[PDB]
This record gives sequence, structure tokens and C-alpha cells, in this order.
Amino acid sequence: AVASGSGEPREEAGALGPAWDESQLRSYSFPTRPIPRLSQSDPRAEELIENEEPVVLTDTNLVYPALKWDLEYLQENIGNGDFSVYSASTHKFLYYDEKKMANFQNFKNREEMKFHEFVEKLQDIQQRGGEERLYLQQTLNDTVGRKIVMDFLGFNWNWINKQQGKRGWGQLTSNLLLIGMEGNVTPAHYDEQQNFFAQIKGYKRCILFPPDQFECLYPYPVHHPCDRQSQVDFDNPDYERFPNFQNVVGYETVVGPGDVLYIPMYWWHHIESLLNGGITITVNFWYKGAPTPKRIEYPLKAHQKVAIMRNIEKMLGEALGNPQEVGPLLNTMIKGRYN
Ligand SMILES: O=C(O)/C=C/C(=O)O
Ligand SMILES: [Fe+3]
Repeated sequence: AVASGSGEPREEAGALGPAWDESQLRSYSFPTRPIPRLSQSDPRAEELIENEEPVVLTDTNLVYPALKWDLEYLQENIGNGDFSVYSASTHKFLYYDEKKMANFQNFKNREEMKFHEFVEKLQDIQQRGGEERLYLQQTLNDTVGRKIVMDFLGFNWNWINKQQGKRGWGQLTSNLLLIGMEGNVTPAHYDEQQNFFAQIKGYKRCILFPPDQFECLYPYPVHHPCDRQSQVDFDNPDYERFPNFQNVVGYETVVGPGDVLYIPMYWWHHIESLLNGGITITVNFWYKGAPTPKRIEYPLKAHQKVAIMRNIEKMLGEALGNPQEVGPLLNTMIKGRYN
């Protein structure tokens, strides 16, 4: 009963029926509990953010002008820039840090193109029945056209600037534009920055796990190209390699046009564009977190321990002269000593 997932789907204004239905949600092995949906003016929402717990805000007006966005308007106005477009064989996009692909030898799609090229490929695949999937993920730069600049100016900067300030966060590092095909899945990973995830078109189911479920989610090695992503395939979890995935409990919600999901720093998130829900548009706002206090306050937060583990992996990579030695050394350290 408390495993309520995203709950019974919302009704759209003017009796236009449910936004989505449970048939559009993929099916997974683990329980989940709802993320709260609150007004930005609600004290509890501020309490959640202050505490680095996720909340969905319903009424920020953060990206009000972008609500008109759709492929036709974007292609008319987004300029002649190149757009990074990731490709995939299945719904599951796994992403690669390319600087890290030298680290690792035994290793194996990004493509740059114009917006019109992107739309045409979707258009093609659509009327040709192909299985290929595409995800545009491009940070918004200055090539963008007159009307996009204008929309962007009309974002609710008063609100978000106030948050950055209330929270002591660092700088806004980027806005990423994401345009996905229905069914697209970004698998469980974590980011080291604070995120406002501003939904614009279509619906996305967001499954979050707290930083203290690191032991259940089995992130790739730091020097691996898939740094920060879970090794576990949620569709076919290998419980022999990943036994504690049997203990994983998530927080979930479905976001649509106008909702903002606060994804706290180091929270795992798994993001899926609803099946048969059409194309999805989202813009993220990433901020560096607050600086680390004084010296330290113990107990120590889960995300500080994650930070400790990343740094040990990184330093041992420098010291050994070879990221591949990390694992063999780590094992020599614990076997028969700490396990
Ligand atoms: O919306 C996505 O597909 C991914 C978002 C993220 O990783 O923040
Ligand atoms: Fe992310």
C-alpha cells in the first residue's frame, strides 16, 4: 500500500482524461514509494530540498515559455549548431565517457548533426518501422536562434536563482536539452551535481534511489567508461553477481509538462519516456553543490562515503600508474583481512 509507485494517474484539466496509464510503465523487480508533488510555495517542499530529498514542484513556471516547444518550432528556431545524438539497439541507452575509453582496451554511439537531420531520422524511422532509437542530449549554447533565446529569457530565473542562493549551491554549470523517443530509457546512474529536471513535453517516469543504496546498485569502476552507472540490467537482474539488488527500494514519480523534479546530488536516477507516449522534451539545470563545511561532522552522509570511495579509486589509479591494477590491489587488501 505504501509501495504506491507513481500512484493512480493524474487527470488533465477540462476532462481530457488521464495523462497516462500503467500499461505505459515498464515492469521491474523492486518496490517503490511516491515522490511528493507539492507547490513551490509549500513549506514542506523547501524542507525536502534543504534536506536533499527529492520533490516534484508543480507550479514553478520554471520553463513556462518552453511549454510551446515541439519538433516543428525547435527546428524552425534552434539555429544551425551541431547536436549530439546518441544511438541505441534497444530502449536502454548506456552512455560512455570517451576520455575513459583509452583506460580500457577491450572496449566498444554519439553523432553530431543539425536539428533538421535529427528530426528527419526520427521521421524516417517512424514512417519506415525501424527498431533504431535516438536521444538528443545537447547543452544549450549560443548558436541558438532568436526565439529560443527569448523563451530562455522568460524562464523563471527569480525562483531558481533564489534556490541556488537559499541552498548555498555553487554555479549553474549547464542546461542540457533532452529529446527522446517514447520508450527510451536512461538507466540507473548518479550525478555529482544538484539537478532541477524541468519537464516540457510528454511524460517521463523517474525512479530514484538514495545514495545509501550504493551497495545495491553496483556502479562500474571509476575509471570505466560507464563510471557512475549501475552494472545491473533492471530488465534481467543478475542476482548472483548483484545479490543486494534484491534489497533495493526506489522512489518514483511520473513528470509531465510543467513539473520540475529536484534530483539531489548523488541520488541514483533511472529515467524512462512512457511507452506509446510520443516524444519527450526535458531541460536540466545543473548546479555544483554547497562547499564542504568546517572540518567534518560525523556520522558522515552516505554521499560523503561515496565521495571517499571515488577518491580512493582515483588515487590508487594514479599511484599504480595503471587503472587496471586497481582491482587486483583492492582485492589483495581485503581478502582474508577485512572480509
Ligand atoms: O532524462 C533523461 O533521459 C536523463 C536525465 C538525467 O540523467 O538527468
Ligand atoms: Fe543524470
